[PDB]
Amino acid sequence: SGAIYVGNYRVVNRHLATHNDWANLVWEDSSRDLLVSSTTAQGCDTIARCDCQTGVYYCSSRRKHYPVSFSKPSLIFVEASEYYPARYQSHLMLAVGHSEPGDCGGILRCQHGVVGIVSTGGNGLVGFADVRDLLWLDE
Ligand SMILES: COc1ccccc1[C@@H](OC)C(=O)N1CCC[C@H](C(N)=O)C1
Ligand SMILES: [Zn+2]
Repeated sequence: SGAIYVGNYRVVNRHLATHNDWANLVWEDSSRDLLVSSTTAQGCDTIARCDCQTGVYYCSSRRKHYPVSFSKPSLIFVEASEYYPARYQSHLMLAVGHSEPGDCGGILRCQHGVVGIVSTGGNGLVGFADVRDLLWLDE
């Protein structure tokens, strides 16, 4: 679990969004595993606007942060799960690192701010849904 809070928006994994997230829906994209809902309280986070390929992410299944080198956002095949059919997930960045069910929502950050959130795992890999292209989150 986990979310990004920026301005009057909350960014979560689409497959973990709550009834309240859906009742206050701003935008969602099943192909990216993202959903953004509106909030009344002002958010605590700032979004990176950069091309960094190194950063640090929080891994809840280890209660630790790990440094990673990750690929540029791209279209990557993801195996079927209880949440999605087998499909290509877009705007996804892969890295070598630990991730298991329960780790989705952990934040990936670089020196400029929030880059994205954990969205895929297994096989000693961790995949992050990029949010750096969502410029409207900042206004
Ligand atoms: C049960 O899923 C897993 C199985 C083995 C290892 C890892 C997972 C789980 O790692 C977080 C994962 O990758 N996904 C489940 C949730 C939806 C994710 C997606 N389609 O963006 C895919
Ligand atoms: Zn950066």
